[PDB]
Amino acid sequence: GSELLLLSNSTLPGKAWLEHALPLIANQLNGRRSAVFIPFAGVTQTWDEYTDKTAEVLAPLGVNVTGIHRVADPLAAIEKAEIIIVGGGNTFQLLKESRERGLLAPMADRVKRGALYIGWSAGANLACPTIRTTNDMPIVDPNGFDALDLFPLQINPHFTNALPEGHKGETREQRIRELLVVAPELTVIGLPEGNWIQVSNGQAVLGGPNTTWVFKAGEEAVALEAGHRF
Amino acid sequence: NLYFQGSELLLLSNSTLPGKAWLEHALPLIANQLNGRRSAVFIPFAGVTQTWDEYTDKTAEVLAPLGVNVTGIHRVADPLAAIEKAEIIIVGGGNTFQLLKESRERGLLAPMADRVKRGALYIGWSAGANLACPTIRTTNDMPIVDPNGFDALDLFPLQINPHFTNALPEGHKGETREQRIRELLVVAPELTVIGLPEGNWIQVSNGQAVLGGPNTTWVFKAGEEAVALEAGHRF
Repeated sequence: GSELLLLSNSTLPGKAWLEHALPLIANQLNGRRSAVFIPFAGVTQTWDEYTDKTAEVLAPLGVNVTGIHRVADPLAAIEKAEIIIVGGGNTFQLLKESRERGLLAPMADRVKRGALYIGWSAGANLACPTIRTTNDMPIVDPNGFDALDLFPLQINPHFTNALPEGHKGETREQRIRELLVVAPELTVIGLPEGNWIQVSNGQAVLGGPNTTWVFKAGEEAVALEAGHRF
Repeated sequence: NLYFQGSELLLLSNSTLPGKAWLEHALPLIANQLNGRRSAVFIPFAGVTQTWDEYTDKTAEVLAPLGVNVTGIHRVADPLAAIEKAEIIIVGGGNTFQLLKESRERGLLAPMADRVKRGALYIGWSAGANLACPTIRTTNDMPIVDPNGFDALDLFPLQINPHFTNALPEGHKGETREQRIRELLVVAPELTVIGLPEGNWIQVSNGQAVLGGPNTTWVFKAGEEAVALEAGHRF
């Protein structure tokens, strides 16, 4: 019963920031206009800059964006929001700030009660039960890896198994397989750049032109393509 | 500009050079730093996909020709007494989060740090190099378990980013390594991050932390362009 748009990344090569997300958002808004933006993953730009940028790209869709860090009452802003938008950046800082401010549970409940959730990269991580499949660096301790638990599977965004020539460090699949040792019940979706999962009207729909990979404990990786229903 | 470092550390970026055997490039470094030491305790907890017995036996086998006797801390009767009596503490690669989680849960983190401060040789590669730093905030590993705190052994005062490379797959739009490091420098602007490439190491001996290995090392500090360093540099 939830409405989610989970993008692997913000920008296709040669396209504008979030350009490819606009028609997917447009199709899912279903009349919604009031959005709260969660900027906390952003580290190297200010949250005001991040919010203005998000407001700018969504304005032609009719969406009104409010940055949650600039309202007096963030709980009431989330409560009245029709759309919750969670930007990319560092996943640990995103989760840490969301938990410290007491926003994690209100965000999840607002989405469960009907609000549209849009997240890309780090914001796709946050929608999963935990952030255990992020690729980000642990620059801050989020005091727990549990996240919004809006999508039941673990998404690994920016998925690629390519490595630089001669690299001897862990491959992406090797890192995921280690997670499957410690948490053997999990399904990990290797969601490549360019792809997304859109949960709407009772269906979780894989989208994007690139091959998606599913990892489960003890099973060879499974290739999926756009149109798969989870 | 580090002051005198009183610990004996060997911090390897990685275990295996291309075309070489596991730890092959480390053997002359270990041998020449042993300084008469023979008794080693191996910390296997980073290993996920191999058993800690297998990991320990592999480590014991490869170091036995150096005269080093290896026991795995997970199978000794008394892990606190084993650390106290160890001449060498060896921390293997694997998942850094699990390594730190197990070390903390078992109450070994402080005894390991204290034994090294009191004279023991510390050898770590990859995850074991991360663990020697004040925190694991510069690991490249995936957070597969929560270690209940990112503070680590604090034996080496600077942050090591092992396996350092700024190269990315064709067309990739995700964060570059330097960008991930620059974000850490926003939240912790006092830090020095050493981009330690594969093949390289940091050896702390006779009071000096000396860079080793044939590849270029890059140092990142807040608001400063990356600095290129080569073998022989003293931190």
